[PDB]
Amino acid sequence: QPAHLCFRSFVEALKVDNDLVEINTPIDPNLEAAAITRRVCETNDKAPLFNNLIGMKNGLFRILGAPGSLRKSSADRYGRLARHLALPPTASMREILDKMLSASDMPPIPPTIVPTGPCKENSLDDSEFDLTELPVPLIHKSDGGKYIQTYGMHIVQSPDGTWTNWSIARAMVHDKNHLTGLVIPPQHIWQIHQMWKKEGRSDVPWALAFGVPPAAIMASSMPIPDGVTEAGYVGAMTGSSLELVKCDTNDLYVPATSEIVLEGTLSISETGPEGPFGEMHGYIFPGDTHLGAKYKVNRITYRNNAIMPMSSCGRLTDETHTMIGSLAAAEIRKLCQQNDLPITDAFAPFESQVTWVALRVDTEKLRAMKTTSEGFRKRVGDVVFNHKAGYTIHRLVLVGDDIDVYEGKDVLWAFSTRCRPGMDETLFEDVRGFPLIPYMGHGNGPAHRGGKVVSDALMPTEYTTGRNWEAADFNQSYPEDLKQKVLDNWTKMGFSHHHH
Amino acid sequence: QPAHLCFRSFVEALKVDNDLVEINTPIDPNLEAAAITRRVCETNDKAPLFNNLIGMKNGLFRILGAPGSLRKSSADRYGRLARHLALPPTASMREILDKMLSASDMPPIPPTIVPTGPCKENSLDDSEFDLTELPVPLIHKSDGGKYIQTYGMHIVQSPDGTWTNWSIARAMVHDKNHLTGLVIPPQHIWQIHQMWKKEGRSDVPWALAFGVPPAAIMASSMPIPDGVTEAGYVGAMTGSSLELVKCDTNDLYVPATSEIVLEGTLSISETGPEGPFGEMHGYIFPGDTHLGAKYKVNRITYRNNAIMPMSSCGRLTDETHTMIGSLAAAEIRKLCQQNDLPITDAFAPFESQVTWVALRVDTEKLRAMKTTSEGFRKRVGDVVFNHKAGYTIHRLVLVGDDIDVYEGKDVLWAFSTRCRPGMDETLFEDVRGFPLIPYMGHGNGPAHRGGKVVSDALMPTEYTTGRNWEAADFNQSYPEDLKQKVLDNWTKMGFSHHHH
Ligand SMILES: Cc1cc2c3c(c1C)C(C)(C)CC=[N+]3c1c([nH]c(=O)[nH]c1=O)N2C[C@H](O)[C@H](O)[C@H](O)COP(=O)(O)O
Ligand SMILES: Cc1cc2c3c(c1C)C(C)(C)CC=[N+]3c1c([nH]c(=O)[nH]c1=O)N2C[C@H](O)[C@H](O)[C@H](O)COP(=O)(O)O
Ligand SMILES: [K+]
Ligand SMILES: [K+]
Ligand SMILES: [K+]
Ligand SMILES: [K+]
Ligand SMILES: [Mn+2]
Ligand SMILES: [Mn+2]
Repeated sequence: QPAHLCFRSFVEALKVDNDLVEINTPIDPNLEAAAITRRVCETNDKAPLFNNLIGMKNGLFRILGAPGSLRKSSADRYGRLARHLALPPTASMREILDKMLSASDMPPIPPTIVPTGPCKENSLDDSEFDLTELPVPLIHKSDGGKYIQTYGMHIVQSPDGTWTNWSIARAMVHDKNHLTGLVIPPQHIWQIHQMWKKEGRSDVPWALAFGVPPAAIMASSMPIPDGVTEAGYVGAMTGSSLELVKCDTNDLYVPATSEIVLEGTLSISETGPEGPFGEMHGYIFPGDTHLGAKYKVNRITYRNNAIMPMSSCGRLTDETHTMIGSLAAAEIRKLCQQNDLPITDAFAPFESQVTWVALRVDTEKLRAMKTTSEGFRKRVGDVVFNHKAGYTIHRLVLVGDDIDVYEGKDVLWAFSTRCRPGMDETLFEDVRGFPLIPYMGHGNGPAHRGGKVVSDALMPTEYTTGRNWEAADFNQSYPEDLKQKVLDNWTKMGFSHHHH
Repeated sequence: QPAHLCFRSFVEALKVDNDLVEINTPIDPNLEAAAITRRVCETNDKAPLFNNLIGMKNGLFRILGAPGSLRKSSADRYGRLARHLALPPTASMREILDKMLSASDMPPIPPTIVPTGPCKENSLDDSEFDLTELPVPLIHKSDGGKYIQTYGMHIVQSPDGTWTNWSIARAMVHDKNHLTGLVIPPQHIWQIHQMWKKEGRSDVPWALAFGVPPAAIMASSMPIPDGVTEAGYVGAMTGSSLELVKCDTNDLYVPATSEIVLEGTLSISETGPEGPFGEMHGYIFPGDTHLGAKYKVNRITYRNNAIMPMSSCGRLTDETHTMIGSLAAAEIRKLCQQNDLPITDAFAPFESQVTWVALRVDTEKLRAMKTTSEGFRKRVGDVVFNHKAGYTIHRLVLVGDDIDVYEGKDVLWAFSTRCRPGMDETLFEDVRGFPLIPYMGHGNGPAHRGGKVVSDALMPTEYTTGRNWEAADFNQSYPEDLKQKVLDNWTKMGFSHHHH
C-alpha cells in the first residue's frame, strides 16, 4: 500500500529515505523514548523507531517518534510531511499546503467499506486489557499522566449520522479502561459532543485509531469546515476512496490498516483529572490539573507488531508547529480569499511559536480597493478571528508581495520595520482566545477571550501608488550584471551545496 | 602598535586570523566594492581588503569593507569586534559590552599629545585635492551621493573647549571641497553644533578621521553620556592614554595613526542635498533627498598606502547592527541599573533589525519591589525612552532570568508566548522617535514622535512568588541522569564540533 495510505508503509518510506533510526535495544517509555524524540525534534534529526519498548507485551507496542517533524537539510526540510501526502520529498511548504487545500473545491470521495484489514489481526476484550499495563509513555517529567494519545485520530459522528469527524486531541490514561483528554470549544470533537449531550440519551460512540493513513492524520490536524467529513476530504485530496472497517463493538468505521484501535464511548456526563502536559508553546505548569472529558475503552484491536506514533511536543520543532500552525494558516488563506480579501499566501512562523500568521497581500488588488490600513486590518481581523480557523492564532501580520511568508527571517524583518507599534495595529478583545498560550491561560487577563491583534506591515504607498523603496540588500541594491560578476568571481577572489 | 590602538595593525590582525581576503586586482568603487562587501555581510564571510581600487591616486585610497561584521562560526562570531578591543576572538557579546561599559566608573585617562604620526606622512592642501576625483564608493545603486563617510570619526568640540566629541554620522561628497551629512537631534554632533550656532560667530572647527584606533571607533558608535569626551573614556577602557596629533589647519587633535584625516569646518548656516542612503533597517527610498549639514574640507592628510574603512550597510548583518544596536543596548543596561531597575543584561536582537532591546530582569529583585506589570513597564519605558540612549529603540521586551537575551530565538520565544498583545504592553507616543525606521519617517504617523512600546514578557508570578513553569524542552523536561544517558548513547544509537 502506498505510504500516504498506510502507516506501516510510511515507516518503510522513512527507512528508505535514510530518515529513520531503528533502536532495537530496550528503551523505557518512562521519559526515555520521549527524551530521545525531544532531542530529535530540537535538532531536526532522523525519526526514532523504538522496536524494543520496556513493557511491550503481546504485540502492544513499538513507538515511532517525531512522525511530522523537520529534516536537517533545507532541500528536503519538509520531507516527512511530503511523505504523508505522496509528494516529492523536496516539496515546498506552499506545495504541501496547496495539496491540503486541494479537496476544498472537489466533490468528496466517500470511503469504501471492506470486511477486514490489518487492524483486526489481534484483539483484546474488556477482560483482557489494562491501559495501565501498556508501555504508554510519560512524555515530560511533570506531565499529569501517561499520554497515550498524541498522534492518533478520534472518530465521532453526529447523532443524525450525517457528519463523521476525524481529529487529533490529546488524551492520557486515567485507569485500566478509561482515558481523560481535552474536548474544548470550538473544536469539532466538542461540537459533536455537545450535540449528544443535548440529546441526552447516551454517551457518544467513539473510536481512537493510532497509526492511521498519513494523509488522514494530516486532515485530522486541519480545521476543515464544520460538517465536513474528513474521510471524504482525504479521499478527494488523494484521488482514492479510503478503505475502512467497522468497529467490533460499535458502528463507527476505522481505517483498515490502523496500527491500534480503541473502541468505546466519550461520556456526556463524567469527567476526570487531565493534565498538565508539556505543550506546543514550550511550557508545562506543574500541578495545573483540571477536569477533562472521560473516555471508556471497551475493546482494543491492533496489527501484528503494532507501532504507536508519538509527538514529544514542546519547544521547536515538532508536529504541533509543523502541522497545527501550517494547516491553520492554509485554512486561513482560503477563508480570506473566500471573503474577497486579496491574500495570496499564509504561514505561521515557527519563530512566533506558531502564534502568528503572516498573510501575503496581492497589493495590486489592494490598491484597487482604495482602502486604508485601519479599515483593512479591521476587515481581516473580523474575518479570521471570528472563525474557528483563527482559533490558535493571536497575531496576524499583513505583508506585501516582496515578502516570502514561508521565510521567518523575512516576516520578522517586515514586522519590525514596517508596522508602527500601536498606530498600525488593531486589537481584538471580543473574540475567542486560545487559552493554552501562557499569556492567556496563565496571564493577566481572561483566559478565553481577547488578546488578539492585526499588525499591518504594509507600507502606506502599498495602498495607493505602489512600493516606493528598494531593499538595501545584495539582490535589490546592485544591477544584474554586477551581481552575476560578483558571484562568478566569488571563489576566485578567496570567499566561500544545495542538497546538503 | 596593538590592533586595538592602530587600524593598520587591526588589518594585520584580521589577516593573521584568516579573516581577511585581499583583492589585488582592480575593483570599481562604483558599486562593485560595496556589492562584494554586502555579500560578505549577508553571508558572514571574511572581510574584503580592496588593494587595487579603480581611481586610487597618490595613495588615496584602498578600502577595507565589513570591519565590524560577523564571522561564520559560532565560536568566534564576534571576533572582529573583539579585535577592536584587545579581547580574545572567542569573547561573548556580554564580555564585549562589559568592556565597552567598563570606563563608566573609571577616571578618564586623557589623551597625550605627540608631535607627529603616520597620519602626517602625506598632505594635500586646498589647491591639490578634489573630493570628486577620489575613489569614493557608490554603496547602493539608488544612493543620492558617494558616501565617503561610513566608518570614520567626526571630531567637534564645544565652544568652551571642555567637551570633545567623537562619533560616527554618515556623510557624502557634495563637491570638490564639501560634504553633506546628517547632523540630527539628539546626537552629540548636533548638540555641539547647536552651541556654535547659538554663539553665532563662526563655523564649527571639525575634523573627520578615517581608520582610527579600533577602540576609538567603537566608542564613537556608543551613546556614552552628554559632556563626556570619548578620548578619555577610550583611554580608561584600554588602560592607556591615546596618542593624538594636532590638525594642521585647526586646533583639534586626531589619532596619530589615523589612515586619512579631513580638516575643515561644519557650517552653522549652510546646508545641501543629502541622501537617500541604504540604511540600517534594510531600505532605501529612491529620490528621498533632503537638506543636510554641510562640511567644508580645507586639508587632507593621510598615511602612505592609506586604507578607508567602509560599511556597506543594509539588511543583516553589518556594523549598523553589531555596533549601533549592541552598544545602545549596553548603555541602556547601565541606565536602567543607575535608575535602580533590576536589569541584568540588554541586547538588541538582530531579528528585530535592532529596533528592539530585550532586558533581562533579576526577578528576585523584582519580587522585592512588590509591583505590577503596568507600573513596572511604565517606569522602564519612562527611563529609557526619555533618554538619548533609547533613541534608536522602539520596543523594549522585558524577560525573566531564564532567557538569554543574546540569543534571538529565546527572546522571540518569550515575546511570543509571555506578552499578551495590548494588555501586557504600554505605548509611548510622547517620546522622541527614530525617523529612519520606515514605519516612522515613511509611515502613517509623525516621523519624530511616538511609535514606542514596552512589551512585558514577564509572567504574572515573576512579580509575586516566582516562576511556576518548566520548559517543555530537552533541558528542563527530563532529569539530569537521563539527559546524560541520551547524550552518551546518541551516536551509538544512530543519530548525528564547537569550533567549526
Ligand atoms: C497535530 C496535533 C494537533 C493537536 C494536538 C496535538 C498534535 C500533535 C497534540 C496531541 C500533541 C497536543 C494537543 N493537540 C490538540 C489539538 N487540538 C485539541 O483540541 N486538543 C489537543 O489536545 N490539536 C489540534 C487539532 O488537531 C486541530 O485544531 C484540528 O483542526 C482539530 O480538528 P477539527 O477541525 O476536526 O476539530
Ligand atoms: C556604527 C555606525 C553608527 C552610525 C552610523 C553608521 C555606522 C556604521 C553609518 C554611517 C553606516 C550609517 C549611519 N550612521 C549614523 C549614526 N548616527 C547618526 O547620527 N547619523 C548616522 O548617519 N550612527 C550611530 C551613532 O554613531 C551612534 O548613535 C553614536 O552614539 C553617536 O555618538 P554620540 O553619542 O557621541 O552622539
Ligand atoms: K480535522
Ligand atoms: K504599516
Ligand atoms: K560616541
Ligand atoms: K506578560
Ligand atoms: Mn473536522
Ligand atoms: Mn558623545
